[PDB]
Amino acid sequence: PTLQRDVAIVGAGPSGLAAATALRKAGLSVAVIEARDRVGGRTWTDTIDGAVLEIGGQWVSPDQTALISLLDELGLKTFERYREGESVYISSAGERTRYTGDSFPTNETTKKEMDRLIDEMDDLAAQIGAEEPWAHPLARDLDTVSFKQWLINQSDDAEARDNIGLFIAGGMLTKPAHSFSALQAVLMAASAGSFSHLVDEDFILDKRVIGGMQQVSIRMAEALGDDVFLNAPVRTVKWNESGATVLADGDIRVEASRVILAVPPNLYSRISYDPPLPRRQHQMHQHQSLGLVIKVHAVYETPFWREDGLSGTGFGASEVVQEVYDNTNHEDDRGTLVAFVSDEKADAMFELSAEERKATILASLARYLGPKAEEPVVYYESDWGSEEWTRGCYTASFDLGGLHRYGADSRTPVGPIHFSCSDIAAEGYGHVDGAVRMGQRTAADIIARS
Ligand SMILES: Cc1cc2nc3c(=O)[nH]c(=O)nc-3n(C[C@H](O)[C@H](O)[C@H](O)COP(=O)(O)OP(=O)(O)OC[C@H]3O[C@@H](n4cnc5c(N)ncnc54)[C@H](O)[C@@H]3O)c2cc1C
Repeated sequence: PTLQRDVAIVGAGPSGLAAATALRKAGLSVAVIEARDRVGGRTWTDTIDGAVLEIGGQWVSPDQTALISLLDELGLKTFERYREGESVYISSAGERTRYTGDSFPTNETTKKEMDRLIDEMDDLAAQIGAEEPWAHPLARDLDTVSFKQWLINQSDDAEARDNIGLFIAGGMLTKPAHSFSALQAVLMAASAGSFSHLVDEDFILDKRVIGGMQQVSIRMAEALGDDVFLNAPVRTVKWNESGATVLADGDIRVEASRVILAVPPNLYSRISYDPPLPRRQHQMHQHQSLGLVIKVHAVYETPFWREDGLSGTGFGASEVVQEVYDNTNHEDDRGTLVAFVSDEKADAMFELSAEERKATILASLARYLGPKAEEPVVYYESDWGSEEWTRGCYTASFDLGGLHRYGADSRTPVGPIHFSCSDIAAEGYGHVDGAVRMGQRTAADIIARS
């Protein structure tokens, strides 16, 4: 059918829904048009082989105040990731060492170099900020050198560089360090409130939502009722000065004063725009791309590692699995691990059979926490790259040199067309907290003009 609303919202991930929520609060009418048969986009709770698993985004850090606010406003509660006992570090040389502490048990040299790099990243993020990295006088220099090359420029120590890289590269951008810029690294750190925050997993991986993160979008959408349309990919946006018409599958047609495109940048061109967007959007959008990470879930009879006095945390820059954490659900007696294979290493695992990939990842888990890890009861791999309405994970980021060249244009509305996703956020960049922020900023920006 066909309908009028003040704002048409394309995509019902946490960013779009957040916008829809805030717009309704201000007495403005919305239609949220979603491609999938569900809401929540890159967040998604589902039962696989009888195990409740968080396929997408799931964690909540203390600096994520927009989201903490929304959580409390929607009546959802949180809980700590388990953290008692020792973490496991696996060196460049493949040596596994248990440790407690805020810093990795490397030799002194690497330890000092790490600390110098953490401080140096903290200072650059404090000076540069997550709001407009591109506008800082240091932006050009920082954004035309890869994070790889920058680290080489700063430190002679292979292992320290690799370990710093782990936190940004496989940690947040899920692209290799040779493919994004020092500026982009800085911007990541600023968005979490600092690099030290990215380093301490007790911070960035603090808490989860009882009921899973998808509940955040499900609740916002339940409150929107018939104004949320599922199974409706948006194909065309006709627009002008006064407003737009959004066409979607199942003969849907929304006429509105403003549009929010609440989809990750790499999918903007999935929609035909009549007339075509300006040259600048045409170019900038090509330079944006998602990372790749396999998010691995293994479920065990008990959380077995806790008996050996381990926390379930592992870090290993040179391992096929780079991070692992305890991801035992609230009140579950079965133990659950979450592990990550990133960028080029995810490619390599995807090049193997489903069966040979699982053996290889499980062997890696085994090198962290012992051979009981090769005996899971449920095993599952997240696969956002295969999904036509995502195409990777966790976030889209500019190619090398893209951020300073295009950054300032990335949120600018084009006539009635607005843009909101976590991939272009300031604080919370790439995280649910970002999606929520961008949605709310988009709504406010729309309110102020109307
Ligand atoms: C494996 C993985 C792990 C993650 N880990 C963390 C974490 O633990 N902590 C954290 O906070 N976040 C993390 N993230 C990232 C986080 O999930 C996202 O950044 C956040 O969900 C962004 O949401 P969004 O609203 O901006 O976009 P999305 O969630 O992608 O929403 C976009 C929506 O748009 C829809 N859509 C796209 N095109 C169209 C179209 N043409 N027509 C109609 N609908 C369309 C899609 O179907 C989707 O529902 C994780 C993400 C992944 C993938």
